[PDB]
Order: sequence, then C-alpha cells, then structure tokens
Amino acid sequence: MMQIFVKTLTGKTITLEVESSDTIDNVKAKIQDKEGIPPDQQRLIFAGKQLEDGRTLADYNIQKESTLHLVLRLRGG
Repeated sequence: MMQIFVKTLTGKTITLEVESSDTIDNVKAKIQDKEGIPPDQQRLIFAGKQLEDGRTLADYNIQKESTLHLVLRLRGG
C-alpha cells in the first residue's frame, strides 16, 4: 500500500494508492485510461526514474509519496 502522487500536464495532484509489488505497466494503464493517452505519446518520470513497464514499484526502490509527471513528447508528422 503505497500512495502515488500523480501530476498531469495541468499540474493537478491526482491522489491514488497502489501496491508496491504492482507493475509499472499496470499503473501507467490506469493513467492512460484516465487521460486517454497512448504510452507511445506519454511517459512518466518519478525521481528521475523512467518507466520500463514490467519492473515493480519496489524495483525503483522508492515507495509512497512519489510523484508521477506526464511527459508528452509528440509531433504528429
């Protein structure tokens, strides 16, 4: 049970709680589902740690009160 502090492009604090033993991809799928944004366009960064999708949250050593920032880097064409 670790609380996650998410902060979208608007700078809004989205407060949800998850499991430390959960997988990155599963939490990013929750974010993706919420904002409606494919992982190919959005990537999260917390404590300089990049989401690899497969590693658990504990695999990034840090626990609750972590901040997930959305990085939207795209061009279209």
